Amino acid sequence: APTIPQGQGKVTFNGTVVDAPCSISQKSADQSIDFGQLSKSFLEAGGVSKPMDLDIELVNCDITAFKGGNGAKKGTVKLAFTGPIVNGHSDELDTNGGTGTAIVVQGAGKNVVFDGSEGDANTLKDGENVLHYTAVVKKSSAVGAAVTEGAFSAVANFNLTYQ
Amino acid sequence: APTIPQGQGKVTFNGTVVDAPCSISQKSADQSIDFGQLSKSFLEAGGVSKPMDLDIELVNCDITAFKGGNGAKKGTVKLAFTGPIVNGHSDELDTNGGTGTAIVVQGAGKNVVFDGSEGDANTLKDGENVLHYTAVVKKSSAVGAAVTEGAFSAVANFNLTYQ
Amino acid sequence: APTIPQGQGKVTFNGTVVDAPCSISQKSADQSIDFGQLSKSFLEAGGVSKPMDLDIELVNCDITAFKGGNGAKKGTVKLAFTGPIVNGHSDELDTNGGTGTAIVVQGAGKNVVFDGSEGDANTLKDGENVLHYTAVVKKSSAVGAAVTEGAFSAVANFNLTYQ
Amino acid sequence: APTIPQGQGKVTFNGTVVDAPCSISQKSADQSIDFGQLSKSFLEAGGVSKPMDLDIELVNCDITAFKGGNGAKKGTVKLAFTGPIVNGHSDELDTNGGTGTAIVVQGAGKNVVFDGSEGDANTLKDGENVLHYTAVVKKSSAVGAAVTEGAFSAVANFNLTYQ
Amino acid sequence: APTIPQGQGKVTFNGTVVDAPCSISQKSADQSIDFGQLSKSFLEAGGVSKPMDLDIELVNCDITAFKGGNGAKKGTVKLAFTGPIVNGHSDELDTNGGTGTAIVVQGAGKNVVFDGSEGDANTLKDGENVLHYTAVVKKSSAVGAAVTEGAFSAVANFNLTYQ
Amino acid sequence: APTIPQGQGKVTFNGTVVDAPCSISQKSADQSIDFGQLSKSFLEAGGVSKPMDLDIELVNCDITAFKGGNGAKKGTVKLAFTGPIVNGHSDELDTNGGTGTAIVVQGAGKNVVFDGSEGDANTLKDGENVLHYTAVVKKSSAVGAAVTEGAFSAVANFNLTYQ
Amino acid sequence: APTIPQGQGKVTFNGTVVDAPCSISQKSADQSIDFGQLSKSFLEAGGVSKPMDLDIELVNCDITAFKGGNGAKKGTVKLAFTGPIVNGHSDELDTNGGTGTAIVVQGAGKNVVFDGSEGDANTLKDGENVLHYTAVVKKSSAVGAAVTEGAFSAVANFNLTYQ
Repeated sequence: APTIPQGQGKVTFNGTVVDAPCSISQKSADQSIDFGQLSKSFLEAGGVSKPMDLDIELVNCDITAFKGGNGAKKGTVKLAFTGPIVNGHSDELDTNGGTGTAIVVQGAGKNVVFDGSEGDANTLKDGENVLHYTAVVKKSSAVGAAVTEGAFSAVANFNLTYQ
Repeated sequence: APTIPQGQGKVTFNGTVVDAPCSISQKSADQSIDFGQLSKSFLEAGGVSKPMDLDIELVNCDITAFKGGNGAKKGTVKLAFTGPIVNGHSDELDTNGGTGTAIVVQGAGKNVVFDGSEGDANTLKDGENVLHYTAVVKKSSAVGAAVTEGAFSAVANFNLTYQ
Repeated sequence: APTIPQGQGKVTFNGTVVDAPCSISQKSADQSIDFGQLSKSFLEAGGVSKPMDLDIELVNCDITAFKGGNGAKKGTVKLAFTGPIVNGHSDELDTNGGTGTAIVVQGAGKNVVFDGSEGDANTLKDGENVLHYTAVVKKSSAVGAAVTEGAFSAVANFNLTYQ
Repeated sequence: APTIPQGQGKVTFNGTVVDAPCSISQKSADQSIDFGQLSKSFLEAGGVSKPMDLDIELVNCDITAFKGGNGAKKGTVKLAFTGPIVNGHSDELDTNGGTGTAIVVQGAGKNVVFDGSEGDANTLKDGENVLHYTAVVKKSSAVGAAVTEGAFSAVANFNLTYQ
Repeated sequence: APTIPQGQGKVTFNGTVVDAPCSISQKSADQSIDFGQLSKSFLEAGGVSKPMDLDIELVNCDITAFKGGNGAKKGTVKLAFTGPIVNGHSDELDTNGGTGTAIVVQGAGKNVVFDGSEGDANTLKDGENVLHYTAVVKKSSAVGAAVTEGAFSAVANFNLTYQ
Repeated sequence: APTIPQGQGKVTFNGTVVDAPCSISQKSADQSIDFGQLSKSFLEAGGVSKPMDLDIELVNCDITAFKGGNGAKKGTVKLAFTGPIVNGHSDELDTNGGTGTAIVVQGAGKNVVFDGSEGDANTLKDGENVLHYTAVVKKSSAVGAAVTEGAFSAVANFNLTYQ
Repeated sequence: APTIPQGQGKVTFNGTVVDAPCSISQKSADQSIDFGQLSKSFLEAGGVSKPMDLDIELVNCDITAFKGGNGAKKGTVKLAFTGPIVNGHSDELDTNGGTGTAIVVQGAGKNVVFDGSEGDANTLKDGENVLHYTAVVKKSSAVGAAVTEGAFSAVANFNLTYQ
């Protein structure tokens, strides 16, 4: 007897909301970079890998009322990256592994620092926006650094503030 | 002594079968949507997030013999979504949280209702099929609704019938 | 010790085969059309966007033996499009969104219908072939239709038969 | 008084080791396949579900010294699957349930048999490897087999040997 | 048994609509410029690359009723470019990289500024229109700027308004 | 007579609280790593398994007021791992079993030591944080160490302090 | 009270390094080929599909010092493909499925063999390089081979060595 539906399914929903004037798509909120396979000799020669796109897209920004009512806050943003750093460099990410290598993220004519400090303010427009960042791998600048024929793995976190 | 296999492993299998003329891949049977991070101000301004794909793929439908022998049942389907709804709206999903926000799923020129009722019949073809649905987040239409700077979480269920 | 290959990689392969006399390249099997950004006023004035190419290339058809042994089946094909349609029009695709707009695909001196029915038979030759189709956006012919300043999204499916 | 650590935690570790020349990741050692929801009519028509990936990845194989010192054993492997089988077929897995259905796993141009016997030897390379297998569901080939509108459940085990 | 269509395929559709009097083809909405390979010495000598076409085509403008009913708004448009800029220059795009180079986009007898401000109003006609822009690479005007033998990468965004 | 509820259920709740500025999810507070099945020969050759993720996520950190009022304590943390160690190495976990193998956990450009001592201070940001750690298995560095074809099992504990 | 960052995000990094003189982009390290839908009759007639690009790009090769110090090793490479093969052919990939079909990859005036053996040495230059390979589908050369109207699926692996 008991009736059986010809197709049962379920969908769930998740998200969050902040006081920001602009929204952040999950696709950019988190992400991962793969540098594939690198030549030791190349890195040992002080070489550097090709830049990877760490671009961050901002959506539904409508910073009109925002930049108006908030006065000085005229539609700029900045990021504060945090992670293990190479001593005396800061802008050099101390990857997790048994290698003498490191990762450097760059923004415009500046470098990214992973010491939790904020970077330069970035002007943005109404509606949609995107920040452009590049990441490369090189032999660490640490003293006595040496490239080990192993795997790479590193994690960096950042906060975004609006002005 | 006792011999030891050089690699032992195990694989299990699960599934089910119904009287439907078409099969449903697990990948669509259940799923989850993440709206990432939203701007309060934007939602408070009555704004709405970008559409998310809740598409449902149907496989091995071969509705030939089906639509023939079953007469009036000429190869259409419909969904009956069920969940908490906002009063006097029904098509507005009453998310679980301390926020004045809600989720609306849309199908074609119509909206989805989560009151357990069936939607419009949808013509399908032989072999493979897919239904197209979109989901967005907005400030709830509830009286006195207000957007709280917190997290979002909601669950909706649906049945699928064949005609 | 353990030796490490100087470059490891992997390639996978996928596809399928049917009783058709001609093969179908993946590039045409599935595809997507982007109409960019449209003027509301223009659409509201009953205007229509520019035609997009939905051409379908068929390869390795060699319909010699085919059209011979299969008699009446003298090297023609037809498509059966399926999707949400505007009532009383059928040839008008009921896009998914909160807009009063729709999509119309056209073939030769005829229009495409998304009710799952087959279109006109199309003569083809030996070796290589291609069908030519155009798609445009317009204000829906639905009663009380009105263009909303939002996004567009629609999905249509079709089967191909050989005669 | 008594001091309280500001965050206490614990991590455990498990695994095993064999005389194999190559290691086996847990992720492949065990696993599970879900075929979602199937059409009875389709199965009753003698239809068959889509192939599921039962691929087995082997890591750190370095079969150099191995294939050398072990002579005839020139870097091949094979699997011996074990489970309930359909009589007179063997390569057909007798699922556990009140349905007239069964599961068939396939490897290359051959089928997998669950009678505890070993399959064909598979050449592998140094470093990393992976075997490719597919699984499908069909109406059992058993005499008088009939598809019951219920659930599916089956378990199969296998050993891996190196040559 | 189960019937198999001789060719199954799927096509999707995307786009959006705004209150603009004219439509914008996707082909211009987004795009990319490649300056190929440049001579360091040349750039170091203060040289400048050849102009690249960043032209923006507007379609279905029919600004008749528009320019009429909207009075002062007599069929002109302007762009507001946004991106990283070189200090004290603004019209000089601070590319992302370890080079002392920059990009300058020019329009008519004026230069483009990437500070989010709007440029000069541009008269347009009924039906079809196109704006003409050029882009060149030069050694940055930044203090102490120097050309590094590396790669170039930059992203700029803009909004379009109608008057 | 006696009435019977149509569904009785019960839910319990557990947890704890410390003076830490940040909270610790149970999911990270405790956890377990499985290295699956390893090759003896590989380990005997001095090989090492692939890195496993022992990442520790910290939530609701809001270290604003914290890092302020606590002066020198400017938002850093460190871990003190404790367990059986291999003599003269310390950073090598003396697993429990009849094998000549051991486990090494690594953090950034440093290794983890299980002698109860604290590791390097790790800068963290406001809101959410995560530490990245890797674990591998190798043939123990103990004198006369030899890999036995058996099972692996080890337990390590750690405390977390905030500065 | 507790402060909430206006946008939190996280990025991870992965990769590896080998003793190779040249680096390998992930995009080529792994990949997948789709042959779309094929005609049975065509394959049965001994026909063959169109060639697919399996090109492998090598980056940052700088084989100057390499080819010098390593003497005989004057800047050549070769691949060793491994997978299921058709008996007495080797260069014919025994796809996984219930079809009488197979895949053949070709390089220059030679064919690729999936028996784990190395192919011909390929001269490469300094900086950037790319190898060109084609893949096609045909009716298997196996005895009694016959094309089944089903799906295709195959996996092949290879190592890269430098001389």
